[PDB]
Amino acid sequence: AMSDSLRIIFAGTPDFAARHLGALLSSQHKIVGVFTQPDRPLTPSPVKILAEHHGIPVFQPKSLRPEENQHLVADLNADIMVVVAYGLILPAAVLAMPRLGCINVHGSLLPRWRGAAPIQRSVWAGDEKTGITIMQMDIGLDTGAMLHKIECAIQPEDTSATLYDKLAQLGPQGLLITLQQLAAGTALAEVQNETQATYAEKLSKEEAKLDWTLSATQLERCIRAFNPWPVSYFIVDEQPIKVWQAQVLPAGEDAEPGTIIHADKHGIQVATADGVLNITQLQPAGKKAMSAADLLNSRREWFIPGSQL
Ligand code: MET
Repeated sequence: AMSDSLRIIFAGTPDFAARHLGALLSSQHKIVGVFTQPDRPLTPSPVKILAEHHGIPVFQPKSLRPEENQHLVADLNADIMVVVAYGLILPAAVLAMPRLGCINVHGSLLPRWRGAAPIQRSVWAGDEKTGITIMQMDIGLDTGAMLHKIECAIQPEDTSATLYDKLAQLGPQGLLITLQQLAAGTALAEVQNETQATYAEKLSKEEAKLDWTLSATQLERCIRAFNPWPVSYFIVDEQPIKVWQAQVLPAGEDAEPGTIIHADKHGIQVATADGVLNITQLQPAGKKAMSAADLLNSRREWFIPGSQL
C-alpha cells in the first residue's frame, strides 16, 4: 500500500546533516528549502554544497529569532521541518509554524546524552550501545518527546570517528521511517524520563591530557573518544605526545598512578588508579604516528621504568 509525500524544510550544517539531506533528496518527499549556517572562514557548509548541487533554495539567516526572518519559514508552505545538527535555535514561533511541527535527529538514545557531544561522550563513558533518536522538537534542549530510536553497539575499537560514520547511516533510516509514520498519522510520542537524562559536554584540549588517577579502562575509552579531536596526550620532557591506541591490562603489584612499569616493543605500561594502561601507538610533535618500539628506539630516556609521568 501507498506511502505519502511531505513538503519538508531541512535545516542542517555539517556532513552528518548532509547525509540526512541526501536521503531526503532520494525519497519521494519534497524538499522546499534548506536552512544552513552562514558561510564561515569563506567556506560553504557541506549541506549548502549538496543543496546547491541539487538546485534547492538555500537560506542562511544569522538568526531565526527576529520576527521577519520567520517569514522565510512561513512562505515555504511546508508540512514539516527536519533539523539535523543545524546549530541555531528555533524560537517557539518557528517551531509553531509547520503543520506537523519540527523534528530533530539526535546522535544518542535519549534521555541519555542530551547536548553537544553525544557520540564522543557515549564512547567516553563506555556505553555498550548508543544510537539515534528521532525527536519531536520543543522549547527545551533535547527534551522533546521521542518518536523513534535505533540502537548501535559500540565495538571495542570504535572511535568517535568510526561511530560517527555508523550513526550517519542509521539516522537517515530512522528519519525516513518516522516521516512515513507522521504522514500516515501512525506515530507515537514517548515522553523522556528526566531522571535518566545526562548531558554530553564538548571535548577540550584540557581534558585530553591523560589523567592517571582514572582507571586504565577509563583512559583507554578516552583515547578512543578523543579521536579525531582533541586526541589524548601526555607530557614527557616538556613535549606533548599524542596517544592513538592503548590497551587495558590487569592490576599487578601496587604502584603509584603515572609510574612507568615496563617499556618495550610490547608497549609502554603506565600505572593508573585501577589496572595498567599499555600505550601502543604514539605521536611526538612533528612526526608521523608510530609504535612504542619506534619511539623507544629513538628516546629510551623518556620512558625509563620506575619514573613517573
Ligand atoms: C542542531 S539543533 C539541535 C541540537 C541538539 N543538541 C540535537 O542535536 O539534538
